[PDB]
Amino acid sequence: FEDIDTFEEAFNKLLREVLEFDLQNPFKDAKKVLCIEPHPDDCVIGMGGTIKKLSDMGVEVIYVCMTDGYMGTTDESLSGHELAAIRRKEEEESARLLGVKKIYWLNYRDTELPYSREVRKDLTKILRKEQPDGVFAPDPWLPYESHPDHRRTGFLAIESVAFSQLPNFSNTDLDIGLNPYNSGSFIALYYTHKPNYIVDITDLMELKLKAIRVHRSQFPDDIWEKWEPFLRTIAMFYGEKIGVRYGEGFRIMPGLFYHITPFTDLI
Amino acid sequence: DIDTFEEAFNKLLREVLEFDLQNPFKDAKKVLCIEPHPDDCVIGMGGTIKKLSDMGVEVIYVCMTDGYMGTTDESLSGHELAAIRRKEEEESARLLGVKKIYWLNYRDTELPYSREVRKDLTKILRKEQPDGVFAPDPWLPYESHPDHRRTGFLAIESVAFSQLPNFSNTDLDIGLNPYNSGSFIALYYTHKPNYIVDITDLMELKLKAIRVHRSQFPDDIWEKWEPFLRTIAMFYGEKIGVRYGEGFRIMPGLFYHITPFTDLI
Amino acid sequence: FEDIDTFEEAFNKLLREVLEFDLQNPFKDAKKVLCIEPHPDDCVIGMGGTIKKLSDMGVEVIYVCMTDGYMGTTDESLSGHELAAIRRKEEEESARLLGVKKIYWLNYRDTELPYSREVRKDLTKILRKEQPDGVFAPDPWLPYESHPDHRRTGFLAIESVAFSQLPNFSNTDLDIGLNPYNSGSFIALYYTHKPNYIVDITDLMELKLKAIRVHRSQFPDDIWEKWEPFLRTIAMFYGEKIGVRYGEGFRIMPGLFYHITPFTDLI
Amino acid sequence: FEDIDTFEEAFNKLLREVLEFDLQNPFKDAKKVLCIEPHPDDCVIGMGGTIKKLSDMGVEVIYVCMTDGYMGTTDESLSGHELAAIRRKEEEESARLLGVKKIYWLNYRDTELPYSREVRKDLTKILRKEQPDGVFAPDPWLPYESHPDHRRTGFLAIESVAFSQLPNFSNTDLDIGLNPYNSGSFIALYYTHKPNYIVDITDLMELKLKAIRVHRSQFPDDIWEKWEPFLRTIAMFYGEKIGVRYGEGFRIMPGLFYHITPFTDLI
Amino acid sequence: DIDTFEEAFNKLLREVLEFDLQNPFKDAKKVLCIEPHPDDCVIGMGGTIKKLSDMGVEVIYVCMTDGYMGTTDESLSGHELAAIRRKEEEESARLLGVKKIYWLNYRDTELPYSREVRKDLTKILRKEQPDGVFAPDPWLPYESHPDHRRTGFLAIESVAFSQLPNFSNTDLDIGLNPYNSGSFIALYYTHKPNYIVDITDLMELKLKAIRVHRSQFPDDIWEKWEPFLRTIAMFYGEKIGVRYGEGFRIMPGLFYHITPFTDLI
Amino acid sequence: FEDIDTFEEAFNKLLREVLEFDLQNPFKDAKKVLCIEPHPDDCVIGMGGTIKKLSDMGVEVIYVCMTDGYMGTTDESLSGHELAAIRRKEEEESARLLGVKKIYWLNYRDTELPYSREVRKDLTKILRKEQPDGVFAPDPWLPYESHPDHRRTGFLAIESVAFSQLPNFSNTDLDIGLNPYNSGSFIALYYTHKPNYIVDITDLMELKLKAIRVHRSQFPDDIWEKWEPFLRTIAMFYGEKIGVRYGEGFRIMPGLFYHITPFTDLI
Ligand SMILES: [Zn+2]
Ligand SMILES: [Zn+2]
Ligand SMILES: [Zn+2]
Ligand SMILES: [Zn+2]
Ligand SMILES: [Zn+2]
Ligand SMILES: [Zn+2]
Repeated sequence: FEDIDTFEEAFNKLLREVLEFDLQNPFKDAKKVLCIEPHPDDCVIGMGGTIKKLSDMGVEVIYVCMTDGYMGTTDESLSGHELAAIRRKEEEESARLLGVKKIYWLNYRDTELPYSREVRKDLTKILRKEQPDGVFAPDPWLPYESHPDHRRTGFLAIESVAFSQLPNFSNTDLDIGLNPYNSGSFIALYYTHKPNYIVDITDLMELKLKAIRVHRSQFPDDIWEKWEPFLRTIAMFYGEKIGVRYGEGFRIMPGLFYHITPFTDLI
Repeated sequence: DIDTFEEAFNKLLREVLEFDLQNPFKDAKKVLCIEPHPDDCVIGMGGTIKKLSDMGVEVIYVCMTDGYMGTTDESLSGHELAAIRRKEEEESARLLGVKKIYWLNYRDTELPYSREVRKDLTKILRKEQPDGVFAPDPWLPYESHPDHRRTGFLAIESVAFSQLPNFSNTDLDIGLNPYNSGSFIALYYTHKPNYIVDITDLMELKLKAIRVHRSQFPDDIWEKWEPFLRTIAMFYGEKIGVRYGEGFRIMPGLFYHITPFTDLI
Repeated sequence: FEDIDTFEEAFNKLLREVLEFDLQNPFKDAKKVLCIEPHPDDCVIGMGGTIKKLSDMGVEVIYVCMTDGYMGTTDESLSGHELAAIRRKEEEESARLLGVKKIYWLNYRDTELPYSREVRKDLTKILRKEQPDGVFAPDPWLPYESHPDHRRTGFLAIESVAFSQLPNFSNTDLDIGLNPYNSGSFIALYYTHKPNYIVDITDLMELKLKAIRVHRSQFPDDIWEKWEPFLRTIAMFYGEKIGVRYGEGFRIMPGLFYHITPFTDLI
Repeated sequence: FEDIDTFEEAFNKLLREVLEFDLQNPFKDAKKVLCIEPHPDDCVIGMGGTIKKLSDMGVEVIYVCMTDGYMGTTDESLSGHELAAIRRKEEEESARLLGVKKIYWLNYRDTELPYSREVRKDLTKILRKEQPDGVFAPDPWLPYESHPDHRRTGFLAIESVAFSQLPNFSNTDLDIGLNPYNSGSFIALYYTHKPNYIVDITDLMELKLKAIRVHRSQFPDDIWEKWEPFLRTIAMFYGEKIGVRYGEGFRIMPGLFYHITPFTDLI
Repeated sequence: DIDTFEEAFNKLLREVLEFDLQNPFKDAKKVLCIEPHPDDCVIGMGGTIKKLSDMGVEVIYVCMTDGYMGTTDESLSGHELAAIRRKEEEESARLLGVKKIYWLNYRDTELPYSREVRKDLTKILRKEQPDGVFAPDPWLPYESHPDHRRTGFLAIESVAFSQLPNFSNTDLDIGLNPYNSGSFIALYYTHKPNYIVDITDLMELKLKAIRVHRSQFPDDIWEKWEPFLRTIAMFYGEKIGVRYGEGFRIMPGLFYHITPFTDLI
Repeated sequence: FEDIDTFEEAFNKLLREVLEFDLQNPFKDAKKVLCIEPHPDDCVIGMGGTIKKLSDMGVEVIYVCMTDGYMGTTDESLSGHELAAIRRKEEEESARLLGVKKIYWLNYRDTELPYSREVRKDLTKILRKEQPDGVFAPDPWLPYESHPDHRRTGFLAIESVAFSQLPNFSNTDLDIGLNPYNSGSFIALYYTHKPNYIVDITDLMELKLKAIRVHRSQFPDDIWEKWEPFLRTIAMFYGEKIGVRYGEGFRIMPGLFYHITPFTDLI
């Protein structure tokens, strides 16, 4: 469009017409979604109430869990293998409370999630098989996020959603009968410092806290004394943004903005 | 000696550092423009490249990868596409006056982040000894192409380390010199440009040389990308009151290390 | 909680009451600290002043130096090996002046610091042996930090401080009779663009400068022309923030804020 | 079996009864096989006549080709990408002469085949999908084999055939609907210094040479002047072993012998 | 001085090297038996281990991996299996008199071949300072388990390098000493044993302690493996005229480096 | 061919006529050679004698030393860095005695030589610059060789000699105006258990020994007691094979026999 007079107009036409970007009800049509978590519990803690709301509407929610949570205990007589047996059950129970379908366990070791083509391939296979309408994953640009598994899951999820659409990427998948990942599915990023879409989870907050504490191994009383205020405060930082008590924040952008975009901060 | 930080900084920039952004490319005879994929040089600084050629600067591309993955055409393999994209780029660069292209040949979506790639770029720096280097800004927020983050990091690193005789010393052992210490670094694809080039006059050219990457810009995909790319050129151009612009971030060499007030330029 | 009215109230309760956080005097009880540095001289440059005052208060200050500084010369006649043996001597004398106990050399090669589990296990074994009260390290989120040794030292430091506390992490340390790293120690990040604790070093500035120049292989006369003003200017950026002439800046935060936290900018 | 009197008897009962190992007609029942090659052309050069014989009998032969042959030319105006386009066509044409079904291209770069869990996963997916009755691959113990791609394909093929049977190995495959690789398929190793099964390829030798030269890019006249004597001599080393002019040799052992077996040299 | 190679070699072995295979474990108070998976120590040298315990030697296992992949039971995950296999191994080792087990915890089928693993074993060598080390022979032909090749290589390497103060120096920095220089290395699972232990008397014990790894030896799988394992014990036993034996390859430390006549022992 | 009667006849025709192979005088035309060594001293130990005779004939002999020898000391007071600077001095003087031109130091760390494309590119750039007539390197198939630096130097050497001849391999070398490595050069492997060419060094033995001992950091009196007999014994193992007192052994083969060849034991 050669004759438009200001950046601001252009950007506006770009968002609303060219890209028809819409934060009003961005999960309106979804039938199936994947929620990707670095560790068992992260989906519920980041977006449990949202997962529930989706379930409630008849959306199929599938988990993909990058690691086994092997490392997450201070108990010197609980091995990582035992912990991981336990966290699997804990996540199955938590997810059942949220109406969640199915979990894909990638089984990478807790704290050792690689950042590699290999991991992109695992996700790409799930993506291609399930062809979901939207994907959720932690925002790897969250500042002071000191857990490598979190930053890497984030990155790998965004990369995989783009690359799994390309037939020459992980090409054996197509050779065993899968199609590339279908275009026009959304990415939504939770655990974000810059959300631009909030789900009100005021009514659901006690459901979320319950489903979080089901991961008992992660949440004994002395830990919960700190974690419950923390989780509640986080939910209020998000909710206030839409004038409600408790929210879950997401960052959702048009696919182009994840690449060469110097004005991403205008959504 | 000096009283305030505000004063101390100013003196740093202008006296001690000589940092000056009015004409940062006025003394440039040879430059490298480093791109992660074929087409990134033209999309991100195609108009500036034209401007540099027309001025007589020699402009040399270094493309990190082969564009192998860039198609949804299931009847086009990566190898075929890679061979087409080197053609596309050769024609695209002629239009902008581009001399020479070094292809490193890493696979698209697979550019490593490692000492090996630093050694490939170092060997080129030491060979060509350019006056300035262009590369994507590795800090662009929400940049989710690893090839992009990786390129910018490795470019800035390599410009530094290629200067060190003990770094990839085999280069010296075979007759190369360490990379000269006077050169500039300019990052394109940047959210914090502190230097903008007006390409309002060149915009139609820029767009034609982009379109020359036909594998990347079929008809339906240009339906979003021409509007996208104009909208970005307006973003940079507005910063200096022109229609279309190209944004570059530039900084004294020092600021890339241990510097808490980099947002002051 | 659960009754608190607003996000602003929750946040302040969380910070001060639940998490017991305050930056009045965060090094108060410290008997032993590790100063983790990517290259010989980084401890002196970013926190040389603070080290001295810690020595002065009778705190045992220990260095961990991630790499050998192999690459840090433009002299064609000086091999990397020769340089490393020099820089070690330089560090030892620079550290004498700051009253510095003892230095662990990891001996990774300058410019080639891995970002790997192996390096966490190196840090972890040290933390488990020393059991420091506090650990200092570069902020790996510093804008525009382009030395991979710095960003990587920073992230590895934060990660090791968490993981060294887990008994299933690097479990052989335990099998050889080291204990998990003790829980309550602090983290302080230097070379930072968002400091929230400032140490006045104004009275110490000349000693700091002398202790840096002791790295003569790094600061001959021609480089010192650029670097002395630079170093003075950084120290004034930090000093200004609390109204003293010369300062050293540090970023400190509750432990929980290193993970999924979306309002880390409020401190 | 507690009361057997010599090693030699035991070993004999072990082979013939316990393991019912049979080198008489070891491909008798196969319906589908995979032939794994490091580069395009290796299946034909190592075992072209055998592939043909299998085709002839109605066996489905599927290729898996580890690399793209990107590196295999001395022509300074033929890029690796062009070479690889060309070698794909060359292999399609060669394979058509041998009755070959289908080729899986892993697309790893020629000379850069990794030795990694990732590559095991690609093979494991093909194995699980196709469930073939037997697999062929170069013998990685062939002495003085100086091509890394050859040694690694060999190893990876033997490992994958064992690991793809295990449900916890590459577990996402089972989560997208695949079953583990079925038990009791044979491995046969070509390019071997110790074959214990030879296929007579006297009648087929000229077919093989033709299908080898179809890879024109690899076989110009000046190269063929050396390669044709070489290939013929190799085929006679194998054939003489069964008193025929030209053979293809394989090493075939019972699955147990690929693990902890100190008497493998007795077959 | 000396006239023939045959003479020069002999003198090497016996005078200069003191290499002597009649009772190589006569002076051994503590030994490490390094296994790639839980059960390899008992399968490969279970009877010898028994013999060493009964003699008073302290026997310490170092297991490289967790056995995570070792089941076709689709209702048993790797983590569950790993937790069962550590139990299995604890019971199995008690029966043979085994003290202590170091678990390194790498995943089964994933043991890296790297400096990191050498540092884990080195830390144990330096801690425990054993008199001898047992490990699989990395040269077994047709050994196709990477965990197996990898273990033997890393064991022999680590025994060497743990002796070097500059190697994993942090160990020293925290109070450990380099690994003492007097110790032996013996490779089991070997096709070229030059020392055989008669375990004819212990064979039923060996087999019971193997069976204790019940996850690995259901009924139908033991239908092949008991015959397999007896057939291997006959292989080694025949070498010295006994019914069942365990084969070890042993060599002067020198022979592991630059030695063209290693087949002469 | 195609008419030849027996395998034994084919093989001898192949070796002698097609491949022009013979070990009468394989270094005849050599003007320039690389002696590739894994650690400082390996060239002198395995082929010190042969080097001298090459110098003596006026051949330019160049060393490539893969690593710095950092680890090679039991002295707790001598750092790896210090050792490397020493060993370089030792090499330089040891090489003066063998009339050795010039040494390329790659500077990988003793014990940590990668097995990677990066290292082939290091060798390749050297071969393309020097264009040697011959390359000497350790046999990576030596029985029981337990130093990973040796096996890896050996395989990397053979691989680089092939790949450096391909223009698409490390193509940037070409873009900077180096040529592919010239085709007809020979490969000779030392530290070998199957030598097929023997150099009489009997008259040179005392000089060899002096040139090794010049590595005093490696051979103090106590280690020399073990090592002098050892070195004498190896030289007699090789000498015996051609009826001289002291020899150096080398394995040489046609190029084709480095790949898929099943009768490499016939030479
Ligand atoms: Zn998590
Ligand atoms: Zn790009
Ligand atoms: Zn530094
Ligand atoms: Zn091949
Ligand atoms: Zn095992
Ligand atoms: Zn050596």
